[PDB]
Amino acid sequence: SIPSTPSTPSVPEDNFPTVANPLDSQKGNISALKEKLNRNRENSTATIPTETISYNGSTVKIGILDSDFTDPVRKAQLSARYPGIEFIPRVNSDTSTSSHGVQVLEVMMDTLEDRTKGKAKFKAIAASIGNGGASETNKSVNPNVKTYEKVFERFNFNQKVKVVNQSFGADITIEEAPYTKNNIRNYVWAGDSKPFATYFEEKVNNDGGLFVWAAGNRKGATETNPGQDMDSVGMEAGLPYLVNDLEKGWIAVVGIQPKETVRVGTAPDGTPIVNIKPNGKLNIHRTGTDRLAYAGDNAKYWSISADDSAIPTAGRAGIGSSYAAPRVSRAAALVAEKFDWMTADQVRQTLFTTTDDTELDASLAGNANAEKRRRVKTSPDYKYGWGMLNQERALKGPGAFMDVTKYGNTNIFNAEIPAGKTSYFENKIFGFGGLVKSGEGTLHLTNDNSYAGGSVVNRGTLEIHKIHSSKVTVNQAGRLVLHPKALIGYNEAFFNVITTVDPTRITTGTNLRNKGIVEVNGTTAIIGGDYIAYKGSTTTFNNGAKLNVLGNIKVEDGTVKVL
Repeated sequence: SIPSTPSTPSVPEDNFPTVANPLDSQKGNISALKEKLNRNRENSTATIPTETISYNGSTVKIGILDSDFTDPVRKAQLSARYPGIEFIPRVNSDTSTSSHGVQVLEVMMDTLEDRTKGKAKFKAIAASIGNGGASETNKSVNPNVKTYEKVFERFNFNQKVKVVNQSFGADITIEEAPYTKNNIRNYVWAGDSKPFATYFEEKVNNDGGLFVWAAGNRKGATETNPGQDMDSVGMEAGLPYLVNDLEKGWIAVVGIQPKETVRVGTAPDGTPIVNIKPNGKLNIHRTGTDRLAYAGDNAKYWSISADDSAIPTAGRAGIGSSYAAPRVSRAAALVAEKFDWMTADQVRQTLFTTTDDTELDASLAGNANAEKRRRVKTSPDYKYGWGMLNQERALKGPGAFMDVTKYGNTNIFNAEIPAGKTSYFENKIFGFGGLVKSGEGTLHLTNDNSYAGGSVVNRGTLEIHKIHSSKVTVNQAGRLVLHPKALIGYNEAFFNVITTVDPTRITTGTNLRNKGIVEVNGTTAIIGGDYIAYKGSTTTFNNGAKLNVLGNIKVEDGTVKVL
């Protein structure tokens, strides 16, 4: 072990010789030059690629622990409805007749109203922990590590992120739970020898476990009493508060309404019947004693909202955070499948940074407004967490590079993509943070991005198709491909997404540093700053390609091959 000296502040690039810039004659009017370059860029006919293929879950498994999946009739129905479903035999003598588990599973599988099939094709690992006996209205559960161990055995070792749904939890908020950070790891569920907190730490830290929990409904509700407001997540949903290293593999799920409803009856079962409120708001909590749990001011960092409705049968539908959690579990499993190189934490960030905003005017409904509904905020809130889940947007990859956590720092997104894999990030990505591309595979940024922390290409390929607001650095083993509409250096605030291109906002100090490979296509790509090529670097122009550098072109020495 030998100490290192810190590097003296110097910027050697200040001494790099410059290369003649063809645009130099036009630089007397920088505004006009920006305008012309941008016009040419916008009129380019280059196409923007998209990933069109989806496996729809078919290549992965997903866990669920709920009331009961052991009834032989039910099993046969579920086996037919969801090909490849696996059932875990009970680990103890508990029994349950509650259909809560099945109702949660239906949502998780994206089941059609007619119950013929699910749109999601992942293989559920369905475990039974209900203990309410012969009473079917009794939803009580008895979780244990023994069951979890059996669930995790069914996951393929090669499945990097392993999503598990938990639509159950304590009738107590995390902050009110009678435990401390010093004693939380002393508690064992009945029958276990391993404390649950310790178990969950192992799963999250070593096994890519991603645990999705219903945030909670009401406090102290009974069959006849709607109980009180629950103003923070339940104990298990909020466990990272007491065990910080769980956060990276934890999501609490607040139940909300896609569209504001009004109560219009109760089925013989006790099940609600509601109507769409005329001109109702979008993505909003319920009113009065119908209102479900808030995330609260701590857990909001690992919280997200989703639709709180079960799959309707004959116009009646159960309501609860129990039905919101499985939607998040499903979206997480699908995102993990598509971006199978992501860590569990990167999947959480993907979901959190692609949500829709909450309590929106009814006029924002409809497909034409899908992007207008996007939440663009750099922090979560105590009611909704990171906002309303959007599975479709999540599947196009992260929507912000920034810290999304209470206890960590996810400012830098470390995209490690292996050889033979290509991924497309197709959303507009905002945020204070930035991107580090590693592994031998390829990442495309296909949209107008406003994140401020820059991109570093350490290995494999990064491809830029449109605006990249902040600086870009290609290191020695990295490769950057610039497409005709690429623009590096654009003055957008880190907390906004780009919604109009204004040429006046093209910068003159945002630099592209190349110590590896830069490949240029078209004649219209722009660097709003300097192009700096270092010893050992390659600059390749495909078929007469040109790069428009608004700053200076610099080379480390005469050995560098650029133009």
